[PDB]
This record gives sequence, C-alpha cells and structure tokens, in this order.
Amino acid sequence: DFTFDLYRALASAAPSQNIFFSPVSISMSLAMLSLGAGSSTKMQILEGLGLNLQKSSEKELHRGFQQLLQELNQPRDGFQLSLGNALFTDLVVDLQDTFVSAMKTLYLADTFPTNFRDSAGAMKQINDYVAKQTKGKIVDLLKNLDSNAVVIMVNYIFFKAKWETSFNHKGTQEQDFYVTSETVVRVPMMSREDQYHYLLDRNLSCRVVGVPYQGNATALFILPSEGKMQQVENGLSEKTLRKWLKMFKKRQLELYLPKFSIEGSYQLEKVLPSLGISNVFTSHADLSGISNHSNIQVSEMVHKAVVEVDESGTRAAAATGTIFTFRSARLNSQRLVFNRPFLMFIVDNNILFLGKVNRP
Repeated sequence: DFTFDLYRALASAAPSQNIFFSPVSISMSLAMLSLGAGSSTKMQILEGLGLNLQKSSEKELHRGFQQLLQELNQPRDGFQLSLGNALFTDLVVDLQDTFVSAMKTLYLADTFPTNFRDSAGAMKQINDYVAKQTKGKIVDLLKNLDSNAVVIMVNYIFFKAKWETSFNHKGTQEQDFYVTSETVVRVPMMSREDQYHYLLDRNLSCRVVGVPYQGNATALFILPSEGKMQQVENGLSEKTLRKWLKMFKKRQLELYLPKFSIEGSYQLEKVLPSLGISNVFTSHADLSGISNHSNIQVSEMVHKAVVEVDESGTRAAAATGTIFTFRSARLNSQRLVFNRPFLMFIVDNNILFLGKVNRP
C-alpha cells in the first residue's frame, strides 16, 4: 500500500506523536511531478503510485486527478477546502513551456522562477504565496530554506466542513484525555446521542464510527482497545478499509468526541525514498521534461495538512420531543468516548485525510 506504508513510515519516524497528511493530495503532487520526469526517475514515481499493467495510460491517470481537482474545488456552503501545489525553481533553470502548460491545465498548479540566492526572500515569497492560496489558513509553511536549493515543491491543504448534524454547545464540557496512562490533559469534549454507522472489529481489536459531513465527505474515528494502537496501525491497509466500509451498521450511540485542530508538516524527501521513490531527489535525477539544465532535482518536497474539528453542523439535533418513559430519566445507550489516542480518516470516494490523534 502506498498510502498506509507512508503512514507507517511517518509514524516510525516520530513515535508517540500526532501524524496527519492527505493521501489524495500526495498522490496528486507525485503524478503531477511525473509530468517532467524521465527514465528511472519517472518509473519509480509511477510504480509508487502503483500504475496499471502494460504501464498503460498515464494521461488517463492525469485525467482522473484533473477531474477530481475540479470536483474538489467547487464551493458549497460553509465548506472550507483549500488545496494546491506549486513548484519554485531557481532563476538559472529554463523551464519547458510544455511542462508549465500541462501543470496549469491539468493540475491548476504553478511553476515560479525564484531567486534562491536570497534565502530569506524566497522563504517569504513562498510562505506569502501559500498564505494567500489558503485564504490565510496556512501562514508559515517553510521554517527554513537552504541557499543551494534548486527546486522547492510545496503541497498544502486546509479543510473545515460543517457536520451534517451539529453538536449542541451545551454538550461540550472539559474532560480528561489520556495521551498515555500517566500523561493526561483537559480537553473540551463534544457529545451527541444519535444513530451512527458503528463497527466492532475483533480481528484488529478496535471500534470504528462514522460521522457524515454536510456534503459528500464522512469522518471515520478509530478507537483501539486498551493498549492496541500499534496492532491497529499494523493492520491498516486498503483491504481493511474496504472491509470496514461493509461491516458498518446503524447503532444508537452517545458519542464523546474532542473539539480540536490537528496538523502535520513533512519533508517528504526524507521518507519517500524508503518507499521506493529516491532518484528524483538525487543528482542523478531525470527531470529533463522540466528543463534541459543539468544537475537539477527536487531539493525539498514539503507537505502540510491542517484540519479543524468543532460543533458546527448543518442542522441542530432534532429529537425526542417524543421521549417516552416511566423512569425519572431515560437510560443511557452505548457510549463511545474518544479520550485516548485514536486514528481518523476523512473520506469522499477517496481518502482526503489520514492521521493519528495522540494529543488534541
């Protein structure tokens, strides 16, 4: 698995830490990059994306993403999704019009000649570019920039959508969240009893619940059994996802989910090589589709994903202006409380987001 092996790579590199990235967005930038890559550099990228038998249609691959981008970029109401890619290339590097054209046309991405000789100027231009493309949601992508950089590739994505059903601000109270058995933090816990797509996975030992967004996206929160986080991570795979997308049944639940913001920032040139994509970062890189200039390669491939989660939804919890019972108070339903590290997916027909919430 491209996506899940990448998740494990990132996880292994930063134990006991939050992880968060966009799979679709990463595949998108790699395909886009293959547009100017040649020989073994290109082939490593395509196989990494996993590319059909007969090494068939790359243009079909670009068609898919091309359409996907369009659908993703079409506004709704209270749906905030900013995603994009850009290539910053040194002044020496003469660009190929066929590359620049394909990038803008197919992926809506830009290629900007840049003066990396002025490290501090380039960093600010890049950060300002992203701050604007994100309507201010991602303001300081790069934290440092080398003077010898030749080409910087940045991929960014910010997402915030209204729940299909809201969380009553009256159900939010501070509560303990156990990062570990001995590390505890107070967090504002939202709550709402309702019918949710539930799933008990005895194989991996974890509970999965689905919460739909006011649109076409649905959040999946995975709660491992006490001490089973590593096991679950070891079990993550596209197959498993398919499996889960079937076991899903409606179940009355009193859900307790934290209000939180989560982000991941990565230098993919330090992890992708372990997944088989290495030539593109070396001096032996083949980016002849991009320029005829020798000695060029991707100096840095940064990726930043940001997502905010809160009460806001489309409609308020309609009800029990029907609560019938002789009891003083109705009894509780099954309770699912995320007050220990959990995993989270945000999926449409693809996987927009994948991460591990260790500390809200």
